[PDB]
Amino acid sequence: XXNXXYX
Ligand SMILES: *[C@@H]1O[C@H](CO)[C@@H](O)[C@H](O)[C@H]1O[C@H]1C[C@](C)(N)[C@H](O)[C@H](C)O1
Repeated sequence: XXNXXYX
């Protein structure tokens, strides 16, 4: 991970 979202 390390990214974000939310999906
Ligand atoms: C997502 O990242 C932001 C920026 O660093 C934080 O401020 C936030 O608390 C964080 O969201 C938490 C809560 C969430 C959305 N339910 C997920 O569990 C994420 C991984 O962590």
